[PDB]
Amino acid sequence: KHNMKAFLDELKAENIKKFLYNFTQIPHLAGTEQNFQLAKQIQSQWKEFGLDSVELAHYDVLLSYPNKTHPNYISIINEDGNEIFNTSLFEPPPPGYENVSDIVPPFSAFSPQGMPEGDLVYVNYARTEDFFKLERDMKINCSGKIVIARYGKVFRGNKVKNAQLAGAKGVILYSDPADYFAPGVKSYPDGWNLPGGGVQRGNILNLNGAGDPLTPGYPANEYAYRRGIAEAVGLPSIPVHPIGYYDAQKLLEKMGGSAPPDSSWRGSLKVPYNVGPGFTGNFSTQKVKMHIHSTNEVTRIYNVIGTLRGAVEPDRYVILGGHRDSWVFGGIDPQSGAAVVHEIVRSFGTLKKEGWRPRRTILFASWDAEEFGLLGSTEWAEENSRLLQERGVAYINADSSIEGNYTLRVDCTPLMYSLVHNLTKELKSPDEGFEGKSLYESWTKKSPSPEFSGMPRISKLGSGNDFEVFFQRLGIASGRARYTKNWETNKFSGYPLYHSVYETYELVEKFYDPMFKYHLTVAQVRGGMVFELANSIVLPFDCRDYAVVLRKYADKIYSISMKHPQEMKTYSVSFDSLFSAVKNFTEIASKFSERLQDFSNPIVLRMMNDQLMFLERAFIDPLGLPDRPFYRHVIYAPSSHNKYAGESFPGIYDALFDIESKVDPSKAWGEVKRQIYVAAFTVQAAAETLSEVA
Amino acid sequence: KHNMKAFLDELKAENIKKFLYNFTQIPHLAGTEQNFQLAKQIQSQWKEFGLDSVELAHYDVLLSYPNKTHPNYISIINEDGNEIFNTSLFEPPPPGYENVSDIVPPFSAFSPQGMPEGDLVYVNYARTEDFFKLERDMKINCSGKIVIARYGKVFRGNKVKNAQLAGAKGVILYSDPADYFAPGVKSYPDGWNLPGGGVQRGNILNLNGAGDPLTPGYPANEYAYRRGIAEAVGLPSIPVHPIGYYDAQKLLEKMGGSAPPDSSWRGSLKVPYNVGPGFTGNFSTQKVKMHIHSTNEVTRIYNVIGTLRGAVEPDRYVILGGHRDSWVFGGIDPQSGAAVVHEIVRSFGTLKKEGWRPRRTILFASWDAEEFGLLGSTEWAEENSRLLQERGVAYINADSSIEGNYTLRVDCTPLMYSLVHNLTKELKSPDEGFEGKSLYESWTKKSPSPEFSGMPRISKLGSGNDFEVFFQRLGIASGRARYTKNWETNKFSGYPLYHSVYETYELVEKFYDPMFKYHLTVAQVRGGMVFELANSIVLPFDCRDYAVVLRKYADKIYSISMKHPQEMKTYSVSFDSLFSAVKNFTEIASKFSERLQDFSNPIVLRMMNDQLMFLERAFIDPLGLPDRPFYRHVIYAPSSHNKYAGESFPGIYDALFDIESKVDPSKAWGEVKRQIYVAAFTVQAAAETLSEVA
Ligand SMILES: *[C@@H]1O[C@H](CO)[C@@H](O[C@@H]2O[C@H](CO)[C@@H](O[C@@H]3O[C@H](CO)[C@@H](O)[C@H](O[C@H]4O[C@H](CO)[C@@H](O)[C@H](O)[C@@H]4O)[C@@H]3O)[C@H](O)[C@H]2NC(C)=O)[C@H](O)[C@H]1NC(C)=O
Ligand SMILES: *[C@@H]1O[C@H](CO)[C@@H](O[C@@H]2O[C@H](CO)[C@@H](O[C@@H]3O[C@H](CO)[C@@H](O)[C@H](O[C@H]4O[C@H](CO)[C@@H](O)[C@H](O)[C@@H]4O)[C@@H]3O)[C@H](O)[C@H]2NC(C)=O)[C@H](O)[C@H]1NC(C)=O
Ligand SMILES: *[C@@H]1O[C@H](CO)[C@@H](O[C@@H]2O[C@H](CO)[C@@H](O[C@@H]3O[C@H](CO)[C@@H](O)[C@H](O)[C@@H]3O)[C@H](O)[C@H]2NC(C)=O)[C@H](O)[C@H]1NC(C)=O
Ligand SMILES: *[C@@H]1O[C@H](CO)[C@@H](O[C@@H]2O[C@H](CO)[C@@H](O[C@@H]3O[C@H](CO)[C@@H](O)[C@H](O)[C@@H]3O)[C@H](O)[C@H]2NC(C)=O)[C@H](O)[C@H]1NC(C)=O
Ligand SMILES: *[C@@H]1O[C@H](CO[C@@H]2O[C@@H](C)[C@@H](O)[C@@H](O)[C@@H]2O)[C@@H](O[C@@H]2O[C@H](CO)[C@@H](O)[C@H](O)[C@H]2NC(C)=O)[C@H](O)[C@H]1NC(C)=O
Ligand SMILES: *[C@@H]1O[C@H](CO[C@@H]2O[C@@H](C)[C@@H](O)[C@@H](O)[C@@H]2O)[C@@H](O[C@@H]2O[C@H](CO)[C@@H](O)[C@H](O)[C@H]2NC(C)=O)[C@H](O)[C@H]1NC(C)=O
Ligand SMILES: *[C@@H]1O[C@H](CO[C@@H]2O[C@@H](C)[C@@H](O)[C@@H](O)[C@@H]2O)[C@@H](O[C@@H]2O[C@H](CO)[C@@H](O)[C@H](O)[C@H]2NC(C)=O)[C@H](O)[C@H]1NC(C)=O
Ligand SMILES: *[C@@H]1O[C@H](CO[C@@H]2O[C@@H](C)[C@@H](O)[C@@H](O)[C@@H]2O)[C@@H](O[C@@H]2O[C@H](CO)[C@@H](O)[C@H](O)[C@H]2NC(C)=O)[C@H](O)[C@H]1NC(C)=O
Ligand SMILES: *[C@@H]1O[C@H](CO)[C@@H](O[C@@H]2O[C@H](CO)[C@@H](O)[C@H](O)[C@H]2NC(C)=O)[C@H](O)[C@H]1NC(C)=O
Ligand SMILES: *[C@@H]1O[C@H](CO)[C@@H](O[C@@H]2O[C@H](CO)[C@@H](O)[C@H](O)[C@H]2NC(C)=O)[C@H](O)[C@H]1NC(C)=O
Ligand SMILES: O=C(O)CC[C@H](NP(=O)(O)OCCCCc1ccccc1)C(=O)O
Ligand SMILES: O=C(O)CC[C@H](NP(=O)(O)OCCCCc1ccccc1)C(=O)O
Ligand SMILES: *[C@@H]1O[C@H](CO)[C@@H](O)[C@H](O)[C@H]1NC(C)=O
Ligand SMILES: *[C@@H]1O[C@H](CO)[C@@H](O)[C@H](O)[C@H]1NC(C)=O
Ligand SMILES: *[C@@H]1O[C@H](CO)[C@@H](O)[C@H](O)[C@H]1NC(C)=O
Ligand SMILES: *[C@@H]1O[C@H](CO)[C@@H](O)[C@H](O)[C@H]1NC(C)=O
Ligand SMILES: [Ca+2]
Ligand SMILES: [Ca+2]
Ligand SMILES: [Cl-]
Ligand SMILES: [Cl-]
Ligand SMILES: [Zn+2]
Ligand SMILES: [Zn+2]
Ligand SMILES: [Zn+2]
Ligand SMILES: [Zn+2]
Repeated sequence: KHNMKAFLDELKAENIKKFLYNFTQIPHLAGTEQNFQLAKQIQSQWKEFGLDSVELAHYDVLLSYPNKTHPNYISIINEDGNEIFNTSLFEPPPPGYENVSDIVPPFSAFSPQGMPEGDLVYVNYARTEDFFKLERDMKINCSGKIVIARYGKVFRGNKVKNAQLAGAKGVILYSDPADYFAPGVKSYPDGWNLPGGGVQRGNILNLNGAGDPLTPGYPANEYAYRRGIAEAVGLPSIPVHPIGYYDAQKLLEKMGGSAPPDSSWRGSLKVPYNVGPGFTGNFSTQKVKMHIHSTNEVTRIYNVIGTLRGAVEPDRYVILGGHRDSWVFGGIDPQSGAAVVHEIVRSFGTLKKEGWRPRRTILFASWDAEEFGLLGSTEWAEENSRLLQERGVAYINADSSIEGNYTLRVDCTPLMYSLVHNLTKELKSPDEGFEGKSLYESWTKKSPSPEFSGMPRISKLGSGNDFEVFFQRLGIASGRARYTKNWETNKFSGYPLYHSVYETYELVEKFYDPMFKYHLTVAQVRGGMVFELANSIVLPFDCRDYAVVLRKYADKIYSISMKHPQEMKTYSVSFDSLFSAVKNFTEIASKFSERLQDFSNPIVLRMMNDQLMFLERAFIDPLGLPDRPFYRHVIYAPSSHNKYAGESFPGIYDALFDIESKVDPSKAWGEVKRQIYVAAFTVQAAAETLSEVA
Repeated sequence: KHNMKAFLDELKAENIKKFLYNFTQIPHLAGTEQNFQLAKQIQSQWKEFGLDSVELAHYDVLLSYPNKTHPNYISIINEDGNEIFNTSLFEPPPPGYENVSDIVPPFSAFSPQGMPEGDLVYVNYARTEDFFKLERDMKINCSGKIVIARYGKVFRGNKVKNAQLAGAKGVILYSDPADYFAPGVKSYPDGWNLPGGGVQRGNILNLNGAGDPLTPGYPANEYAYRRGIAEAVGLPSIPVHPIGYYDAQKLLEKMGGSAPPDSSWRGSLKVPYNVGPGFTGNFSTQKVKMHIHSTNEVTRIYNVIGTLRGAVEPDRYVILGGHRDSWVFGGIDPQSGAAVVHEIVRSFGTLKKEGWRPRRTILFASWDAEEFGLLGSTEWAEENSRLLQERGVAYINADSSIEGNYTLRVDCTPLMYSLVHNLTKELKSPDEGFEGKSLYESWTKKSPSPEFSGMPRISKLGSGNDFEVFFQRLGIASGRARYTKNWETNKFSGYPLYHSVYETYELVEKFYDPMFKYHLTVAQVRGGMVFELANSIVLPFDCRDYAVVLRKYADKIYSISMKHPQEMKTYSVSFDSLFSAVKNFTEIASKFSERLQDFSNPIVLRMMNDQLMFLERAFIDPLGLPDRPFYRHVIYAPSSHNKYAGESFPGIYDALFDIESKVDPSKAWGEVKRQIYVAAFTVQAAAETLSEVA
C-alpha cells in the first residue's frame, strides 16, 4: 500500500549521509558560481527522482562581499598612528581544507565601508536592556564610541540597530567562550567547541520582512525598478566586523572606565569586562581603528522549485522549503536540512514512480541567499503572492536538522499542534535509553510543556528563517522541527561552530550524528507532516488549539499592562473587548469542530477545508504592524528586540514596551488602546470565518 | 420551471411604483429616526418576502448637520459691516410639502465652522485645469480669497480640495442654469428643471476610499478607537456652502477684475462671468461673508443585510446592494434604485417559497450613510473583509435606476462585458420606436461603442457610489446599470434636481417614468445579472475581455508618455515590460478559455470557478496606490481629479500628470518607471493565476 508508513520506510539514514557529504565539499556562498552549480545539480536530481516539473527561479538582489584585495581588519593604534595589534585576516582552515579556495573571510554582510577610530565601550550582548543599563543606570554615553559586544541571546542585526541608536560609530562583535565553549569538550577538530581563531559570519540587516533591500513589495526580476542605495531597506549606517576570542581578549584586556555592573556582564575570558569608555591609565592614548572595505553588489541568485502535482486538489499547495546557500561549507546550516529535503523528495518520487500521487500539490524549494536576509524565499513569495494567498495550505521549513542531539525542538502555528502530537506518537525515538519508545515520549520527557502535564514544549515562530514571508506576511500556516541541544540560555545563540569555517561534514559525522539517526528522525517528522498535510481528506488543523493559546496570550498582555494600574484608570484602558473576542473565538471554534466531525459531500468538505486553510490567513491585517508593513500577522511577529524570538499580540506588546519612559503618556496609552481594538477586531473577524457561511 | 425567465417575469412595474411611493413620503437623512424606522420596515418586509436571515448591522460614524438654531447663509456686506444681501435659509418647498418637517436645509456636509469675509474669485468648475488657467495663464492669486465655483463636471469634493490647495479661505458652490436647466423644459413643479431657489446638497470629503473619517481600516463598532478630529481622514479645512442661481446671480453680477478667459468659462446667467478678484469700481469696498455653523457628530447608522443561502456553493457570495439614506425625499437618488432592489428581493423570495434556491448565496444590502461618504457599505466591508476576500464572487450596485429616460448606461469590470451583452439581447427594449426589439439593439443604437461597430458603450467604474470598497479596495468584480439621459457633457453633473427638495415621487411619476417601464427594465438587468452570477454553473466571466482592454489602456498610457520623447530618451523610460505582460495575459487567457470550454468533475469546475473569482482579486496591490492606501486596484482607480470618473493604470497616469512642471525631472521620471514596473508585474501576476495550477 501507498500510505504514510510506505513513505516513511523509504527514508534512509545512509542516503542522508551521502547527500550531506556531497553538499559540503566546497563552499556554496550565495551569488557564487559554486552555488549556481549546486542549484543545477539539485534541479537535475529532483527531475531524476520523479518530480513533475523542476525549475530555477532567479532574481537579482543586493548581496555584500569583502574586497579580496583590500582585507577587513581591526587595529589598536598608538598616538603616533602605528597599528600595534591587528586582528586576523582569516580563520585557520581545518585539517585537509588548508588548500580549499574561495572560503570567504569573516565579515559582517552589508556593513558600510569606513575606517572609524575611537575609544571602546563594552555593551555586553548589546540588547535593549544592556543599553538601558549603560545609559540610564550607569550614565555611560556611547555617542561617537566604538562598541564591542558579545554575540549571543539576540539576532546580531538587533545589536547593530541598538548600537546605531545609541550613537556608536562602529561595532565589533565577538564570540565569548561563555556562550560558545561548552565546559569539558575539546575545540575543533578534536571536539565541537569553537577555537579561539574561529569567527561567526552573518548579516546585520534590519529588513523587518522586506526581502531584497532594493525592491520591497515586488520581485527583483529583470525589469524591476530598484531603490537607490540611500533609500534601501535595512542597511546599517556604521561599520561592523566580527572577531574570535583570541582577538577579543587583546581588545578587552586593556579596558578601563567603569567596572561591569554585575556578573551577568562578565564572560569567561581572563579580563575585567570593564565597560569603558577607553583603556586604563597606561594605554589611555591608544585607540581602536576599524578598516572595513566590503561592497554591496546586485547579484543573481537561484531558487530550485520542484512540483509534485496533486491528484484531487492540484490547486492546493503544501510547501517544503529550506535554503541551500551557506557562509562556508554549511555542514550543519543548511546542508543537514538540505540533505533531509533531498531524501524526502527521493522518497516521494519513489511512490510517484509506482503510480501514487498526493491528494494536494506538493512544492519543494531549495532557497538561495537565505544567509543575506531570507532573500530567495521572500522574492519568490513576492512574485507568487496571489497564488500563495489563495492556494497555500502550509509551509514546512527545512533548515539545519540538528543543532544538537538531545531532543526535538518544534516551533509552529497552534493549528499544527495536534498533527505534531499525533505524528510523533507514531515515530520511533532515536534517543539512547528510549529504545522502543515513541518520539513523543522522549521529547515530552526531555522538553516538558511549562503549562501542561504530559505534553511537550512547542514554541512560537519568530523569524530568522525562510518561513517568515509565508507566515508573518502572507498568513500561511507554518511549522519547523529539528534536533537541538539541552542548553536553554543558548537557544538563540547558535551551537559553538555556527557560521565558522569549522562547520564541516566531519563535524557532523564525528561529533553530532555518526549514524545519521537524528537526521533520519527529523526527516520522518518533516516528511510526515508534509505527507499528512498533502494527503489527509480533512486538513489536519485544529482551530480549538488556537483558541487555547489566544487566551494564554491575552492573559499575558493584560498582565503586562496591569503593572501600570494608575494609567489604566486615568486613560480608561480596557482589555474587555479582547477577552470578549477570545471567548467568541473559543465558542465558534468549538461549534465548527463539531460540524467538522459530524458533516459524502465534497463541497461541504472543501468549504470546510477552505475555512481551515483561510483561518491562519484571517489573522493578517493588510495595513501591517506599526512601521513594519511586511509583518502583517496580528497574533505573532518577530520580536522588535530580537528577530529570532516570536512575540504574541506584538502590536499591543510594542505599544506597552518601556511606556513609563514616554514623554506624552496620553498619546502612548491612546496607542495601547488602538492596538487592543485592532487585536480584538482581528480575533473576532478570524472567529467569524469559522461561523456557518450563510 | 424555476429559471431566469420565471424570475424575470415575476418582476412588476406596479410593485416598483408602490414601493417608490412608500419610500419617498418623508425625508430619510442618514442618522435620523425616520431612516432607522425605514431600515426596520425593510428588514421586516425582506423577512416576509422569504429571505433566510435579515439583520441590521449598525456602526457609529462621523456625520455632519446644520445647526437648527443658528442657520448657515452667505452675505454681501458693506464697509460699515451691514449685510446688504443674504442668501436663502431654505428651498421653497414643493406643492403639498410646504408642511413637511425635518427637511434639512441646503448645506455642504463636513464643512468646518467659520465666518470668513473676503473678495470673490470665480473659478469656473474649480477643476484642476481651471486652477491651472487662473494661476499659470491669468496670474490670478486665489490665496485668502473666497472662491465661487459652479457645480458640474467633477465631484464637488475635488473642487474643494483644489480651492484649498490654491489658498482659498472659503468656497461657494452654485448651480448654473447652463448645467442644470435644459433648454425648453419647465422648472419644477411643471417640468424637471431646477428652479432658481433650488440647491444641490452633498458632502465635500476627500476620503479616497477610507470610509468613516475616524476609523480608517477598521469597522466603527462599539469598542472602536477613533482618531481625534484633527487627524480625521478627508475633512476640508475651509468653509463651504451651496446656493441656487437666483442667489448666485446676486453674488456674480457685481464681479470685476479680469474678463473670463474664453466662452467655456461663461454660464447662462446674465452676468459677465468676470473672474475677479473682488467687485467692480462702485462696489469695490463691499465683501462677501460666509456664516457656517454646521457640526460634525458621531452618529449611529444601520445597514440591512438579507441572506438567501446557496444550495450548492453557500460559501460563494453574489451581492446586490444600494443605499437607503437620502438628502431629502430621494425620489430618484436612491429610492428609484431601492424600490427596484425591493422588487428583486420579492421576486427571488417568490421562487424560494416554491422550493428553489440559487446555486450560490445571494446577499442583499440596504446601505446607510452613502451620502456622507459611502460610510455604511465601507464600514460593513471593513468588518467582513476576510469573508469577502475569500468568498465574494461579484457586487452589483443599485443606486438610482433612472437619471433620465433615453437609454441604458452600464459601467462594470471587463469580466462582466459578455454577461451584459448576452443578457440585454434577451430582454425587451422599453424605448419608443423599438417595440419588439431587444434592449441590446436599442442601447447599441443610442450609445454606440467608440471602438467597435455594433457594440454598445460600457464605461469604467470610478467611485462616488457603494461599489467602491468592493471593487477598488477588495478586488471583487463589480457592475452597475441604470437608465440615463442623452446629455454627454453632463454625465458627471447630475440631472437638474439632483439632491434638491424637488426630487420627489411626483417628479418621477410625472416627468421621468409614468408607466415605470424604465424602472422595470433596470430591475431586469440588475436582477438578471445577479441571477446569472448566482446560478450559472461556470461563473459568467470572460477573461479574454480583460486582455482586450488591458491592451487599449497600455496603448493609452504609452501615448501620454510619448508626448515627452526627449525625457523618455534621457531617463530610459520603456513600456516594453508592460506590453510584454499584456501579451502574456492575452496568450494565457486564451488558453484558459479553451480549458474552460473543454474541461463531470466538480473539483476542476470549482478550481476553474476559483480562478475566475480570484482574477479580479489578482489586480489588487496590498501596498495600495501612492498616498491612497485604500485604492489598491492597479488597473482602475477613481481619478485623482474627479472621484466620479475611473482612470486606467492610475499609478502611471498620476506619475505622468503635469510632469513637465515638476522641479526634479530625474525623480519624477524615476517614479513613472517605478509605476510601469508595478503595473507590468501586476498584469503578469494576474495572468499567472490563469495558468495551469500545477
Ligand atoms: C462576541 O460576540 C457577541 C455576540 O454573542 C457580540 O455581542 C454583541 O455585542 C455588542 C456590544 O456589546 C452588542 O451591541 C449592542 O447592540 C444593541 C442593538 O442590538 C445596541 O442597542 C447597543 O447599543 C446601546 O448600548 C451601548 C452600550 O451601553 C451604548 O454605547 C449605545 O449608545 C446604545 O445605547 C449595542 O450596540 C450586540 O448586540 C451584541 N450582539 C449580539 C448579542 O448578538 C460581541 O460584540 C462579540 N465580541 C466582539 C469583541 O466582537
Ligand atoms: C512574458 O512571458 C515570457 C515567457 O514566455 C517571459 O519570458 C521570460 O523573460 C525573461 C526576461 O526577458 C527571461 O529572462 C532571461 O532568463 C535567462 C535564463 O533563462 C537569463 O540568462 C537572462 O539573463 C541574461 O540576459 C539579460 C538580458 O540581456 C541580462 O540582463 C542578464 O544579465 C543575463 O545575461 C534573462 O534573465 C526568461 O527566461 C523568460 N522566460 C521564458 C522564455 O520562459 C516574460 O518575462 C513575460 N513578461 C513579463 C512582463 O513578465
Ligand atoms: C489526532 O488524533 C486524535 C486521536 O485519534 C484525533 O482525534 C479524534 O478524531 C476522530 C475523527 O474526527 C474523532 O472520532 C469521531 O468520534 C465522534 C464521536 O464523538 C463521531 O461523531 C465521529 O464520527 C468520529 O468517529 C475522535 O473523537 C477524536 N478523538 C479525540 C479528540 O480524542 C485528532 O483528530 C487527530 N488530530 C489531527 C488529525 O489533526
Ligand atoms: C454569451 O453567449 C455566447 C453565445 O452563446 C457564449 O459563447 C458560447 O459559449 C458556448 C459554451 O461555452 C460555446 O460552445 C462551445 O463550443 C465548442 C466548440 O468550439 C465546444 O468545444 C464546447 O463543448 C461548447 O459547445 C460557444 O462556442 C460560444 N460561442 C461564441 C463564443 O460565439 C458566451 O459564453 C456567453 N457569455 C457568458 C455566458 O458570459
Ligand atoms: C578592492 O580593493 C582594490 C585594491 O585596493 C588597493 O590595495 C589595497 C591593499 C589598498 O592599498 C587600497 O587603498 C588600494 O587602492 C581596489 O583597487 C584599486 O582601485 C583604485 C581606485 O578605484 C585604483 O586606482 C587602484 O589601482 C586599485 N589598486 C589595486 C592594487 O588594484 C578596488 O577598488 C576595490 N574593489 C571594489 C571597491 O570593488
Ligand atoms: C598591522 O597591519 C598594518 C597594515 O598592514 C597592511 O595591510 C594588512 C591587511 C596586510 O595585508 C599587510 O601586509 C599590509 O602591509 C601594518 O602597518 C603597515 O606596515 C607596513 C610595513 O611596515 C607599512 O609600510 C604600512 O605603511 C603600514 N600601514 C598602515 C596602515 O599603518 C602593521 O605593521 C601591522 N601591525 C602589526 C603589529 O603587525
Ligand atoms: C447651535 O446654535 C445654538 C444657538 O445659537 C445662538 O443663537 C444664534 C441665532 C446666534 O445668536 C448664536 O450666536 C447663539 O449662541 C447654540 O446654543 C447657544 O450656545 C451657547 C454657548 O454654547 C449658549 O450660551 C447659548 O445660550 C445658546 N443659545 C441659544 C439661543 O440656545 C448651540 O451651541 C449650537 N449647537 C451646537 C454647536 O451643536
Ligand atoms: C441679513 O441677515 C442679517 C442677520 O439676520 C439674523 O440672522 C438670520 C439668519 C435671520 O435669522 C435673521 O432673522 C436674524 O436677525 C441681518 O442683520 C441683522 O439685523 C438685525 C435686525 O435689524 C440686527 O439686530 C442684527 O444685529 C443684524 N445681524 C448682523 C449679523 O448683522 C440683515 O439685516 C439681513 N440683511 C438683509 C438685506 O435682509
Ligand atoms: C555530488 O553528486 C553529484 C550527483 O551524483 C555529482 O555530480 C555528477 O558527477 C558525475 C561525475 O562527475 C557526472 O557524470 C554527472 O553529470 C554529475 N551529475 C549531476 C551534476 O547531476 C557530483 O560530482 C558530486 N559532488 C561531489 C563534490 O562529490
Ligand atoms: C410603507 O409600507 C409599509 C408596509 O406596508 C407600511 O408600514 C405598515 O403600516 C401598517 C399600518 O400602519 C402597520 O400595521 C404595519 O405594521 C407596517 N408594516 C411594517 C412597518 O412592516 C408604511 O405605513 C408605509 N409607509 C408609508 C409612508 O406609506
Ligand atoms: O537574515 C535573517 O533573518 C536570518 C539569516 C540567518 N538565518 P540562519 O543562520 O540560517 O538560522 C538562524 C539560526 C539562529 C541561531 C541559532 C540558534 C540555535 C541553533 C542554531 C542556530 C542568520 O540568522 O544569520
Ligand atoms: O461620497 C461619495 O463618494 C459619493 C456620495 C454621493 N453619491 P450619489 O449622490 O448617490 O451618486 C453620485 C451621483 C453623481 C452625480 C450624478 C451624475 C449623473 C446622474 C446622476 C447623478 C455624491 O456623489 O454626493
Ligand atoms: C553624548 O555625547 C554627545 C557629545 O559628544 C552629545 O551630543 C550627546 O547629547 C550626549 N548624550 C548624553 C545623554 O549625555
Ligand atoms: C551527541 O551525543 C553524544 C553521545 O550521545 C555526546 O557525547 C555529544 O556531546 C553530543 N554532541 C553534541 C554536539 O552535543
Ligand atoms: C499669493 O498671495 C500671498 C500674499 O498675500 C503670497 O503669500 C503668495 O505667495 C502669493 N502667491 C503667488 C503665486 O503670487
Ligand atoms: C422622458 O421621456 C419623455 C417622453 O418620451 C420626454 O418628453 C421627457 O423629457 C423625458 N424625461 C426626462 C426627465 O428626460
Ligand atoms: Ca523584492
Ligand atoms: Ca472604518
Ligand atoms: Cl527549520
Ligand atoms: Cl448604480
Ligand atoms: Zn540556515
Ligand atoms: Zn546561517
Ligand atoms: Zn445615491
Ligand atoms: Zn446622492
